[PDB]
Amino acid sequence: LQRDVVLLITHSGDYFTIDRVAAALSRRNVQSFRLDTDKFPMTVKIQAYFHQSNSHHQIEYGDITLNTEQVQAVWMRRLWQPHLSPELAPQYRDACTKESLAVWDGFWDSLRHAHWVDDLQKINAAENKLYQLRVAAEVGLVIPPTLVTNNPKEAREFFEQVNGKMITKLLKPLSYLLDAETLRYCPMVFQAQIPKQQELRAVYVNGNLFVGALDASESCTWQPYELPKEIIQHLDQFMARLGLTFGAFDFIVTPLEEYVFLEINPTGEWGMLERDLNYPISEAIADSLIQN
Amino acid sequence: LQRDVVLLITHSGDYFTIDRVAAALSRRNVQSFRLDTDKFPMTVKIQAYFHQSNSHHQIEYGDITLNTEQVQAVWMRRLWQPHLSPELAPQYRDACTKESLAVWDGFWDSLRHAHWVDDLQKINAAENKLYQLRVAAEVGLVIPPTLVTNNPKEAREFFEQVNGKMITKLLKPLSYSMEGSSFFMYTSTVKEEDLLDAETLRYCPMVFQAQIPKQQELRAVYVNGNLFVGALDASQESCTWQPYELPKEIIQHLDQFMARLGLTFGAFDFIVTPLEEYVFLEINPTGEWGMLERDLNYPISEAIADSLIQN
Repeated sequence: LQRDVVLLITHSGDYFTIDRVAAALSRRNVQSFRLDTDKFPMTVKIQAYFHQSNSHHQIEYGDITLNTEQVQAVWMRRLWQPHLSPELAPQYRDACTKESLAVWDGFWDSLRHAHWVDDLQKINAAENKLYQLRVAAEVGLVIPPTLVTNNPKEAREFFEQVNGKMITKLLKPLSYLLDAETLRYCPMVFQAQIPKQQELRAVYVNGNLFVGALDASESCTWQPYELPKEIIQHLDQFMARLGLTFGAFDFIVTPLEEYVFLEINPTGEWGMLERDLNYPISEAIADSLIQN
Repeated sequence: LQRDVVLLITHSGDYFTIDRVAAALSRRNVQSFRLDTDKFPMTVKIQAYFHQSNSHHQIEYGDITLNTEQVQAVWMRRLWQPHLSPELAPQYRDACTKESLAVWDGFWDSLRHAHWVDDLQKINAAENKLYQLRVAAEVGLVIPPTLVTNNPKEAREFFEQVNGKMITKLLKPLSYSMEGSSFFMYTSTVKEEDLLDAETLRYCPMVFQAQIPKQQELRAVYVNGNLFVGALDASQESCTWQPYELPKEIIQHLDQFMARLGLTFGAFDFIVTPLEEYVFLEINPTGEWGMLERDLNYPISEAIADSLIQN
């Protein structure tokens, strides 16, 4: 009962990113507790006690017991779902997956005093890509002209506005140990193709930028880049509006040096950038967790 | 160029409540637009265009075109799964349910200026039953002692704590109905079941509560400060609803609770004890109410119609 623990929320097969951040946290002599969400409900134990004004919540994992009142910060790195056991009666499987997810929901409310990087309700709202396009334009970023629709007849005829210089995109694609399949039966998002000089992955941590250029003119060769201060000002405003300390952006830089917002992934991967270019992303994250 | 339409969000198989609300709205000379969410994407046409700070959104359903700037209020009655599958597909079916839900998600953001009953994010947060118990306890409602756990060792100490008078319930119940009830039946717990190692219980966390002496079980529909309460009566039986009226001090607490949740509408489940204590059990933010309007002649649809046009 006293706030000095940083709760690291990820899954059991998470490596490099979780390790480097954990190591940076300890280098400030701050305690951390690694919680593998996939190890619940079969290994992790939850207790949530409600009695009129008094509450009590604790989690047990790897034989270490953590009371939620010891938590000053949450690093919301990955929320995987519960591994409910091979075999097991299918009639129980979905009732107890859905049941174990509601437990997770109740658990976060007990952690409302910790400083979250990032708030889960904020992450979920920011995953709304049409909302993303609104906020990007509202803070002054260029966005590609985009049409959302089911009627193939407009997209047709939007495609014949953009002069065949059109792309199709999944709203909730395919990232959510490997995936990849194409939906050519439910296209609903169409964007103008934007003249491309470079593709950027810009990792935002609490106002710090770490950008890789994929250069079109884990993914292959990443080239170091700096964003102009004006672009960073736009992301600062953008992130404040989404309520996010951390996020991974996808930008196209045009031949006229315009920076076109494509999307943000609030929980997008960053280890590749720290790995290939030695960006100190793990230290920026660790510093934002104890900065509250 | 006239924001005066009330958008009714439901599905094609909804029937009694949706009609009553529309009729109440039109008797107030207010246009309404009933949007059947399940009829998207195969029948409803959505169009949203985004160009550098300027955006435009429209819906067409049943040969009526709705522009989102004409909507003054949104009634969030039911948000259904998108219906695909005349030509039923496999694993592609769920991917495009996900695609179609994101379109609706983009679409709700365009209606953020309208008066929602209720706001979807507020509904989503209020569906957290553990969150409910804290807020109820903070605004002065009596709540049952509660444990949520997959730890069989703590379920046993809780059972001793409440002196062996304890019930179990699933947090997210498995029933015929979507978002099931709080008492169309639940299980009383004797110590053999706690001992019964844990079964499922360490991979199926449960809710354990102190058993509360019940004189009546109430479903109290809260509409914008107005209460409509029915008491459930047996006589495998034949459940009927009959009327109840809440003390104004509980209604004052119910006002505080709903303000904290940012909700205008909800369906409460209360136990009234033989010593006439009112014990909060849960709220269903999208709970059914048509039963009460029909069986008890509560003018719920009138109260809903009024909260939508009061803005």
